[PDB]
Amino acid sequence: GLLKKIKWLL
Ligand SMILES: CCCCCCCCCCCCOP(=O)([O-])OCC[N+](C)(C)C
Ligand SMILES: CCCCCCCCCCCCOP(=O)([O-])OCC[N+](C)(C)C
Ligand SMILES: CCCCCCCCCCCCOP(=O)([O-])OCC[N+](C)(C)C
Ligand SMILES: CCCCCCCCCCCCOP(=O)([O-])OCC[N+](C)(C)C
Ligand SMILES: CCCCCCCCCCCCOP(=O)([O-])OCC[N+](C)(C)C
Ligand SMILES: CCCCCCCCCCCCOP(=O)([O-])OCC[N+](C)(C)C
Ligand SMILES: CCCCCCCCCCCCOP(=O)([O-])OCC[N+](C)(C)C
Ligand SMILES: CCCCCCCCCCCCOP(=O)([O-])OCC[N+](C)(C)C
Ligand SMILES: CCCCCCCCCCCCOP(=O)([O-])OCC[N+](C)(C)C
Ligand SMILES: CCCCCCCCCCCCOP(=O)([O-])OCC[N+](C)(C)C
Ligand SMILES: CCCCCCCCCCCCOP(=O)([O-])OCC[N+](C)(C)C
Ligand SMILES: CCCCCCCCCCCCOP(=O)([O-])OCC[N+](C)(C)C
Repeated sequence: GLLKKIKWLL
């Protein structure tokens, strides 16, 4: 999921 990748960046 895309949000999980954002979460990973942040
Ligand atoms: C107006 C604001 C726009 C902000 C845009 C920010 C960039 C977003 C980049 C998102 C990249 C991640 O995509 P993803 O889930 O791996 O893609 C789906 C890939 N498959 C179909 C193979 C599963
Ligand atoms: C309504 C539009 C808002 C736009 C502004 C951006 C807000 C981003 C907030 C993102 C907060 C992180 O959420 P999360 O803990 O992973 O999600 C919990 C729910 N699920 C488990 C189903 C994913
Ligand atoms: C779905 C797209 C998401 C894009 C990413 C958005 C990230 C937004 C992060 C917002 C975090 C808010 O932190 P807060 O509690 O107010 O602390 C901040 C406190 N100071 C100002 C003193 C440093
Ligand atoms: C901002 C933070 C939100 C946190 C909650 C995330 C919940 C994720 C739910 C995921 C399912 C939502 O699929 P939808 O939009 O109906 O798909 C429509 C797709 N097409 C346009 C290709 C048909
Ligand atoms: C308006 C400008 C928009 C620019 C958007 C450019 C696309 C960005 C896609 C970012 C995808 C990041 O997540 P991921 O590939 O799962 O991370 C894997 C881990 N590393 C990042 C350390 C390699
Ligand atoms: C995924 C990494 C990015 C995280 C982005 C965090 C955005 C914070 C927005 C704070 C301002 C809006 O306050 P609220 O309506 O009570 O916010 C509820 C937000 N959460 C569901 C995440 C608790
Ligand atoms: C796939 C989603 C793409 C959209 C992401 C939206 C979030 C805002 C852009 C963040 C992209 C850069 O993050 P990064 O330099 O790796 O982390 C921040 C730097 N530290 C790790 C040192 C804290
Ligand atoms: C609307 C604007 C949306 C912008 C979304 C941008 C998402 C892509 C961020 C790419 C920023 C460049 O990362 P880099 O130095 O090559 O990776 C450093 C990664 N670590 C910190 C984990 C080591
Ligand atoms: C649609 C246009 C939106 C423009 C605004 C985007 C705001 C993005 C705010 C990005 C806030 C950066 O937080 P950060 O230091 O990486 O936090 C996480 C720190 N740790 C990794 C140590 C937990
Ligand atoms: C970009 C900032 C990432 C901060 C990461 C460090 C966590 C501690 C600071 C929490 C600040 C308030 O966060 P909130 O409104 O309850 O959202 C929570 C959304 N995440 C669960 C995805 C973080
Ligand atoms: C090619 C695409 C380019 C996308 C560019 C995305 C930019 C994302 C910005 C991420 C900012 C993360 O802040 P940081 O490293 O933890 O600094 C925080 C340091 N102070 C507390 C002293 C201010
Ligand atoms: C007119 C309305 C104006 C509202 C303006 C709101 C500005 C909020 C600024 C929020 C800056 C985000 O936090 P930061 O410094 O990147 O820390 C990221 C890491 N922590 C969440 C743990 C602190």
